[PDB]
Amino acid sequence: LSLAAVRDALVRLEDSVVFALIERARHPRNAPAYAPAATAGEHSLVEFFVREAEALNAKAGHYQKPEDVPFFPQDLPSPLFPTKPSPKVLHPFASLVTVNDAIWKMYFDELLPLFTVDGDDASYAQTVALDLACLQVLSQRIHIGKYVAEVKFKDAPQEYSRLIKEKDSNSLMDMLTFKAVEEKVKKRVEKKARTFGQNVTLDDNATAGDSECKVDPKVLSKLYDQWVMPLTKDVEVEYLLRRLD
Amino acid sequence: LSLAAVRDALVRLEDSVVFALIERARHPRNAPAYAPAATAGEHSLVEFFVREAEALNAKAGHYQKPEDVPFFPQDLPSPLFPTKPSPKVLHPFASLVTVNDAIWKMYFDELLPLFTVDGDDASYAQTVALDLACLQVLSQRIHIGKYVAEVKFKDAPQEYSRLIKEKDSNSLMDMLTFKAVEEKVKKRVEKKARTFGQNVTLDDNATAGDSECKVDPKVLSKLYDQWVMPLTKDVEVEYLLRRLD
Repeated sequence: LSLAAVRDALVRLEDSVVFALIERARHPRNAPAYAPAATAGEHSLVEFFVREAEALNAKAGHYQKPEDVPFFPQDLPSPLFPTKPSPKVLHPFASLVTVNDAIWKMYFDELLPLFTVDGDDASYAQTVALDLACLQVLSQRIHIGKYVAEVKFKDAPQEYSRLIKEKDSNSLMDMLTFKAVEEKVKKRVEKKARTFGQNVTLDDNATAGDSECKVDPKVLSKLYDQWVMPLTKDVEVEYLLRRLD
Repeated sequence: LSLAAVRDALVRLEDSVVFALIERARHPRNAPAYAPAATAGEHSLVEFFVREAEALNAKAGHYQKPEDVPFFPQDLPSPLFPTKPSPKVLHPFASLVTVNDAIWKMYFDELLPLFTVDGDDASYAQTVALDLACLQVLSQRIHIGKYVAEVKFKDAPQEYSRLIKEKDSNSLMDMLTFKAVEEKVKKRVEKKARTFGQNVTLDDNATAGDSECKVDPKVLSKLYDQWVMPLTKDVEVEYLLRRLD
C-alpha cells in the first residue's frame, strides 16, 4: 500500500529479531532437541513441536496474510473461527512465493552455532519454542519482500515490466538492490543488539566493548548481510517474475 | 542452592518481561480474542489457545520444574520424550503452590489495558501467542519464589520453622521483605523498558522521551510494585506454610 508503511514494518522487525535471538541465547545448543528420529513419521523434537504449533496457529486463523507463511503448509487445518476478508493488496499468484525451506536450513545449520553456546541444559521444550519464535520473526521479515517488490514495481512499472518480460532475474536483482540502505540496516541492527543485549544497571558504569552483550552484535550484522537481506531479495525477485501473470 | 544465583535468575527475567510486553504491544487490544461469545463454546480464543499450547508444551517435556507452572494443570498430558530425573532441591509438597489463577486474572483484567492501545487489527492468532509468552515469563518469575523461600529457610531454619508452626503469615511476610531491593528492581525494570523500547536510531545526537517508548516505562514499575513482587512473595509465604509437612 505505502512505501513508508512497508519500510516501517521492516524496521520494527529489527527489534523483534534482536529480541528473539537474545532470548534463545539464554539456553545452550541443546543438540538432543534437534536429533532426528529413528523412523519416518516420527520426527525430531523441534519438528514435532513446530508441526504441532503451526496446526494450532492455523486453527486460530494464522497464515492468511502473504507475509505469514508456515514451515509445514501441507497438513494445515482450516481456521476454526470467523475470518475478516483479505485486504488483497498483492498480486495473488506472485504472493505464493516461499523461501521457508531455506530459512529453516539456515537457522539450524548456520545461525544457531553463531549465537548459542556449546552445552546442554535439560530445557529442550523451552528451547524449541524459542527456536520457533526466531524462525517466525525471520520468515515474516523475509516474506515482507513481497510487499517490498510490489511497492518497487508500482514505483517504476515500465522499467520493471521490461525485465520481467525477458525473465531477467540478474537485472531485476540489480534494480531491487539499495546497497546504501543495506549498510544502514546492518549498522542499526548492530546498534540494536548493543542496546538490548546490554546489562542494564542503575549505575551507568563503563563496559569494555561488547563483552557484556548477550548476543554478539556482529552476529546480527552477519545474519542480515548473508541471509536475511539476501533471502528477502530472493523473494522480491521471485515475486516480480510472476508480477505480470 | 545459592541465593545469589536465584537473584541472578530473577534479574535476567526482568529483560524477558520487558521484551514480552514490548512484543505483545505490537498489536492493539484485539478484544474479540478474549470475548467468550466470539467463538463457539464457553471458551474465548485466548483460553482455547493456551490450553492447546500447554498440552503441546507438556508433550515436549515442559512443566517439569517447580518454576514452570501451567495455567491449566488438570488437563496436562505426559511427556512424549524421556525426561531424565532431576535434582530435588525443593520440598515436594510445598513445591506445588501455584498462584497462576491470580496471575491470569491480573494480566487480562489489569495489565493488558495499560500497555496495549485500544483498537483492532484482525491479528488474533498472533495476539494470543504473544499473550501466552507474557503469561509464561510472569509465572516463571513469580514461582521462582519457591527457590527464594527455600534458601531463606535453610539459613535461618529455626526462627522460620517457629513462624510456620504458629501459622504467622504477616510475620513470615515481614521476614521475607527487603524493601530496599524492591526499590532497585522497580527503578531498574523501568530503566530496561526505557532502554529496550526506544526507537534506536543511527543518530548519536538524538534523544527522545518516554513518549517514543513502545511501552511506557512506568507500566513496568507499576507491574512489579503492584503484582509481580507481591505475588512472588505470596508464593514464598505459601511455600513456607507447608515447609514443615
